[PDB]
Amino acid sequence: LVPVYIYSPEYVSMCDSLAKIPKRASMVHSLIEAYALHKQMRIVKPKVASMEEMATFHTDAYLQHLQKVSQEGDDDHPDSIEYGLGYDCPATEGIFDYAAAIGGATITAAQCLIDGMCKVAINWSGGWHHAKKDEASGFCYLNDAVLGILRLRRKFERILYVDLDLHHGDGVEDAFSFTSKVMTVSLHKFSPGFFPGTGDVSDVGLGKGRYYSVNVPIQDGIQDEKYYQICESVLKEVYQAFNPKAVVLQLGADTIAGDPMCSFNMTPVGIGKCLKYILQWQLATLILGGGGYNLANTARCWTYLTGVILGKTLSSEIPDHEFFTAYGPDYVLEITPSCRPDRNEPHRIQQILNYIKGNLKHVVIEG
Ligand SMILES: CC1(C)CN(C2CCCC2)C(=O)N1c1ccccc1/C=C/C(=O)NO
Ligand SMILES: [K+]
Ligand SMILES: [K+]
Ligand SMILES: [Zn+2]
Repeated sequence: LVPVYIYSPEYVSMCDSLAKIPKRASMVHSLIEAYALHKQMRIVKPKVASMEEMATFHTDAYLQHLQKVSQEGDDDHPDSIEYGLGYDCPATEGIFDYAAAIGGATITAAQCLIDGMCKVAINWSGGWHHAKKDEASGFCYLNDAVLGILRLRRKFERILYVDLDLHHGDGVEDAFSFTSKVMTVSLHKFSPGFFPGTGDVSDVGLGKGRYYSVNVPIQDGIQDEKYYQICESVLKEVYQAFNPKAVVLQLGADTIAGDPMCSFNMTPVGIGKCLKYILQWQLATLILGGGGYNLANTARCWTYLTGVILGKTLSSEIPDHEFFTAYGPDYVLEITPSCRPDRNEPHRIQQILNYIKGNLKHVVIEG
């Protein structure tokens, strides 16, 4: 009945010292607390993932290296480039403990869902969708989403992964590209040179998992109304075809107006509609964060979305709390779209939606 909120103060402090999103975890929790939403959720301390648990996806070689690099530094390991630790992923001290923590939180959340403790479980500090079995990528050192999905698989036969981060959820897709037991759906920017380069609509999966990857390439400047049309259209077709028994949902807020990535023009309202549409399915649902590099906007978003999970309307005025000054100059929860044009031509969108419709026919007709 009541949603699980994965949290400890240690877990947040550990996530706070992540490069490129400093003190983001704190800000997010701090604003959730300040709207008193934790009062209406079951707060669960996350476990730390054991090596065995992390080795369910990642290779022993990779985890071992990650561990070494974490204690010392980068300077006596030029082996690091082989395991994806470059400028994109710094080989900084402590990172193995951060990984194990994050992977633990997501595993814990999936465990809560197996046990019947809740229908919804939340870990906003997760969503590291780019990490590969033996390679870090795009500031993701460990694919917590994949670990959660593998945990959920103990109870739930088919699982749906939905990735609303700006970036293509490539790590997660890759991990399940050859299976039909997990369906991956990603909406993302797809443009020459834009990371990670993958996820065109023709990306459908391989072998037994052909048609059990979905990818919606979207261009700059999309806003709430159009994104939800696209999202609801695709998710309708997926629910019918795939009939999932559980859901993992990545809600990276780097789509939000005023993000440094400066690509989509979304507000949390729009993402909320997509969230609502998944929640009405009444399935076991694991909620994850991800990207989001305007930190205040990222906290506004994920707080607002916690609201929608609980069914509460939050007040426009931002409550006073530790980080009040970051919400300047207007000190409200709502985010205003930028005045940039929507580069998504409606013909090209209709071709994309139909192509996907057709791909999902093959899921039904080959059942
Ligand atoms: C290192 C960060 C993650 C931070 N960052 C900020 C800093 C300045 C403004 C953009 C990036 O562009 N990064 C990236 C660098 C290389 C590859 C990928 C990403 C983004 C990944 C992502 O969004 N996943 O959902
Ligand atoms: K995505
Ligand atoms: K798949
Ligand atoms: Zn992203």
